[PDB]
Order: sequence, then C-alpha cells, then structure tokens
Amino acid sequence: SEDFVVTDRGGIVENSHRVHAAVVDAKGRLLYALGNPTRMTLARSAAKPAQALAILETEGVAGYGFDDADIALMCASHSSEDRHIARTRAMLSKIKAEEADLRCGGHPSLSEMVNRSWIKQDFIPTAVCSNCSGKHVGMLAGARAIGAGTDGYHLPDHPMQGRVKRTVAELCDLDAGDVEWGTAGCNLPTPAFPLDRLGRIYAKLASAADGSDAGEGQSTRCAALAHIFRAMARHPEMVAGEGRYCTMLMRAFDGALVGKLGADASYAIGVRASDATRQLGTDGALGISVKIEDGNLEMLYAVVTELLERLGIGSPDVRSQLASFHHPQRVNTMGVTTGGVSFPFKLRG
Amino acid sequence: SEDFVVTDRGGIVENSHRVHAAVVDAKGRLLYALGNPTRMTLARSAAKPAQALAILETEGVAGYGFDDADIALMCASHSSEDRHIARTRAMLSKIKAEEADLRCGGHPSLSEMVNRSWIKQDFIPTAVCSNCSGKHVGMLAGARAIGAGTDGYHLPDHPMQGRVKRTVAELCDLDAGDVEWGTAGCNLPTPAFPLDRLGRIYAKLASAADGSDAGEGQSTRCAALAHIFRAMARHPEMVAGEGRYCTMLMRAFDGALVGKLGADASYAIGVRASDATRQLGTDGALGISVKIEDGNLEMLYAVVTELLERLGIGSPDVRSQLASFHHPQRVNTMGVTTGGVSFPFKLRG
Ligand SMILES: [Cl-]
Ligand SMILES: [Cl-]
Ligand SMILES: [Zn+2]
Ligand SMILES: [Zn+2]
Repeated sequence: SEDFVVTDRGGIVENSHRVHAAVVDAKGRLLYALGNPTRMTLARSAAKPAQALAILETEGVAGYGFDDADIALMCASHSSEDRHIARTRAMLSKIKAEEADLRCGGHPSLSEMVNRSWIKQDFIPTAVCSNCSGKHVGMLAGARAIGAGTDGYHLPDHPMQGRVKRTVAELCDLDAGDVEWGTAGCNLPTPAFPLDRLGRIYAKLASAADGSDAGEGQSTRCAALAHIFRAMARHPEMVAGEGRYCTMLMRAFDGALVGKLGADASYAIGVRASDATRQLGTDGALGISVKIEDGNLEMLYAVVTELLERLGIGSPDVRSQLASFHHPQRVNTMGVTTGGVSFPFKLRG
Repeated sequence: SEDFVVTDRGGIVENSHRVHAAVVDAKGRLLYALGNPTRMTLARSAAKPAQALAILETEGVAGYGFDDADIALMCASHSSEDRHIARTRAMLSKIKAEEADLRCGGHPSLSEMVNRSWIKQDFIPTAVCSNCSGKHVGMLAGARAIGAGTDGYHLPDHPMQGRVKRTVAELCDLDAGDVEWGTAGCNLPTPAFPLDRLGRIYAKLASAADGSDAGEGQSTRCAALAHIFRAMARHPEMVAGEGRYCTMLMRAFDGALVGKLGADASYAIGVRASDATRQLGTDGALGISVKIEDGNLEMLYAVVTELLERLGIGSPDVRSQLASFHHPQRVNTMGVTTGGVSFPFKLRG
C-alpha cells in the first residue's frame, strides 16, 4: 500500500508522509487498514491507559482515594497547565510522597502558550511538571501499596514495572516476547507492539465502558477499564489541556469515544458501540490506531480527523470542532494562503 | 531507491525518513545518488544564491555599494540576530528605502535562543526581522535600480521577478516551463525543479570560485557566481547565525565549500575541487543536493553530515565540529540515553 498524507505549495508537492492505521473490533479483528496495520510501533504515551490499569489493579491503591480527575491525569500527556501541576502535587499528598520521589524530569511544555508563559517568567520545570507526572505518581502509589519500596519504582526490575509489562501484554493478547521495551522520555519502560494491538487496547476500553453502562456483570479488569474510559471522557482537560487535540476531540464527542496521543505521532481511539460502528461491520465497540512513519504530529492530527470522517464517526457538526486540525492552516507571513494538506490514501477492508 | 535515515528507541524503530540526494559535477552530470535524484522539489531558501545572482546582474545595482556581507545576507536564512537586523537596515539605507517598503513579514526566529529573548521582552517581529530580509532588500534594490518602482517588487508580473525566473531556469539549464512556481513564506515567487538541478546550481557556484581563484577569463555571470560563493564562505554567520548548521558547516570548512538550508528540509552544498572531489572521479567542482521527503530538519542535518563523511569531504577533525548534528542527542528528561540515529542508505553511483 502507498497511503500518504501530502502537503503542497500552489499544487506543488512539498512533503509527503506515510500513514499506517488499524481499525479493529473488540476482539482485535482487523476491519480496515492503511499502510501496514501490524507495524511494530512504540505506543509511547498512547500506552498510558494500560499503565493506569496496572496502577488501578495494584492492591491497596484504592485506599488512597484517587478520584476520576486523578485517574485522567494518570492517563495524560498534559500541557503542564497550573491545574495539572497542582493536581500532581495534590496526588503526591494522597500517597504521602514528595516531589523528590519522582523519577521523571521537567521539560518544555507541550503547549506553546504555556511554554511562552514559562519563558517570560524564567520558570524552570521540575518533576511535577512532566506531562507524565500523573502516571509517575500512580506508579509511586502502587509501589507504596505493595510495600517493597519506592526507590527504583521506574526500573524494569521493580514489581510495579513487572505488573505494567504483564498488563500490556495481556491487553494486547500477546506473549511477553512479542512486546519489546525501551525507555521513555519520562524515564519509564515503554512498550512496542504491532500497531493493530494498540487499536485492540482501545477497543477493549470502549467495550468495557459499554458493558458497564449496560449493567453487565464484569470482571475486576473490565470494571477498571470502564473506570479508565469514564475518567478520560469526563475529564478530557486532564488528559491534555486547553486547545489540545485529545481534549478537543473528547469534548466534541461527549462520551462516545476516548482518544490519546503518543509521542512521535501515534494516536489511539476507543469508540463505544454506535450506529457508526455497526455500519462499519461490527456488533460491539471499535478501536482505531494510527502511526505517521516520520513522526509528524501536525500530519497525525489531520489524518486522524480525516479517518474519523471516512469512518462516519460522529457528525459533521461534532467533527467540525476539529477543523483547524483536519485542514492545517498554510498561510505565509503576509496572510497569503500558500497551499494545503491532501489525503491520497485509501482505506482497505 | 529505498534510502532511509531511521531513529530508534533502544534499538526499536521510532521514525523513518525517506532521503533523496544528488551529487553532480560542474556540468550537472549525476555522479552519486540516494532516493530519487530528480525529484521535483521546492528549493525554498536554497534557491537564494540564484536569486542573489538575478539581483547582482540587475543594471545599476552595482552603484549601491553592497559588500560581501550584504551579499551573504541576500543569500541568508538568518536567525534574526541583532546583527542581521542591523545589516538589513544598513542595506535599506544603501538604496534609500525604508522598512515599510518590505513585503515580507515577521516570524518567530529560526533560532530558539533568539526567539526566547524575544518572548521575554514581548517583542513582536516585523518585516525587517524576516530570515529573508536580505533577499527582499536586494529585490527592492533591483526594482529601484531600473526605475520599475518599489511597489509590487514581489509580484510575478514585476520585472524584478521576471529577471529572477529567467536566472533560476538558466542556472538550472532548464526551459521556463520546466520550473514551477509557488508563493514562499516570505511572500515571493519560489521555484520548484528537479533536485539534481539544485545540486547543479551549487556546483556552478563552487566551479566559478575555482575559476576565479585560477585567474581564468570568466564570464561576468561566472564572476558574480564566484562573488556569491566568496561572500557566503567569508560571512557564514550572515547566512544563518550562531549555532546554526550552515554557519558551523561553512566555518569548519574554511572556504572549501558553501552550504545552504531550504525550508521543509532541503539542503545544497557547492564543493570546490579538492583531493576529495578528485577521488570521487571528477576533475572539477561538485554539487550536492538533499531532500528529506517528510520535511524533518533534524534528520536533514544528520543525513547531510553523514553524506559528507561517505564522500570523504573534509577531514575527520573538520567534520567532528558537526558531531552534534551528525548524531543528534537522544537523552531523556533524566539524563538517560534512550535512542539513536542510523543511516541504512547506500550511495549509488
Ligand atoms: Cl527520550
Ligand atoms: Cl507559507
Ligand atoms: Zn511517560
Ligand atoms: Zn524567502
């Protein structure tokens, strides 16, 4: 397949970007694809709901009283807005830990507007400012809850990371050896697996949400997955922030799906069963995963929004809240439009 | 044909980027290649030496007394450092123009350190700060020199832009219809032509420098090309700025070559004849042009530096000054090395 997103200047090709995507049902069966839907792919932050599941399944973590917004922050790549930093500090208090216990580092904010404020202030970001700070507090919580020590909670030999590694493989329905591990920007183990299994994780999230809402008896795992979905959809501003794709996406859809960014341009969406999912040929929930081969985020958001339109997910009115991402502005320094974005890719069934 | 630069996280593929490259002799004969060496490509700022030639060949421009550093700024994508703004203003004064005559617009600086200083002072960049401001003053100069009027100097129907279009096609050895035109970020016509012809332009620059140095009877155009080469090599800080690839590259090579960035990740180099170029099998100067298909600038500089090493251009000590670009750091927020860059491409003859 030769599936691309392409930018032009006056009709002349500027850049082209290879697209990979998987659309799967709740059991992970492949329904539609772009590119190579089984591309071995670092999920990066798109794995965070699976890491939050490992946190929430750690015995004793329930006693700390994390609320839904705290869980959404565990699932976040937040913009380090003051509310994200404050909630991180409030979560540290719940587990009687301190910022010095964190093993993630500060970085320039993922939001340009926040980062400009920091620059004006000469603000130096610290550990609680990390976009991953919520995940790290949850990992510290789990380490405290099982009692072997918080030192080294971020290292592969720690039981919290053994729990994460098993949980990821289980949600993917993969043997341990089919998940590879590197080290994240936030200094935790981070997984790679075929792209379609990232879709599978998010189909399982949305499916658990459907079962919870229907009143079905659920395993402890499915109940926790439903809780994670509900937390992300109820507090999408915790998952990213003002003006961010994931937040704007989840607000527009008002509970019908959850979406999550991975660094270097992966994206995952879990869609609750609907007229649209039935029209796509499945009787339950759906999962979507996307990777832009070269890592370009602006192209990722254009492609994800185009894919939602092609799949019929939402309505023109709902998806129109994402118009600035769908068709990125190509306006020069004098206000003249110089080109645009095109989608020469073809979904295959 | 399948030529990539690949980044990894712990040996796991993160992103990959398709590379196109042409290495040509002084007549444009293809000597080595990556990818598609004739890819139709927007040269963007890498066309600036051709545009400077059109300016310098305009009747009467010699009377303004532009010096080598002014010509270097005509060829620049500068960082908007105070010295670039000051030289822009001095060039405007040479032609008795003012900032309001410029038809380029301000933008965030190409240098992070300049841009952070601006953010701290709440500085809003204006036309005089454009990375293309030196080209624009040169175009105003040519318009005024032939009595065409400054108004509209940037529009395709203006005789200055007629001269630019002719000069570009002639340097490429192309018919007019083989060069396509869009509108630049700086609001001028900007050309697209086969990537190898960008290398041809720069081989002609270095060839002319060789012929000037050898005291050959040069055409006036060759003499002006030699002047442009000399100006860029003598004043590389004008062409980009502190810490910028083009500046560090040209300083390391100390007159042996010139190099120039194009936006969306094109690069061009003109190499004077040397033991290295003779070892590559040509008896004259050579040109190099590169495009990263997806537009990533970090990967461009890594690839260009790797190509100089494969081609044997420079000494190991000279190219070690570019080590930070050749293998970009992949260290996380806690100081842990998480990945690297690889060059599985192979130069073909
Ligand atoms: Cl990293
Ligand atoms: Cl533009
Ligand atoms: Zn992280
Ligand atoms: Zn320009």
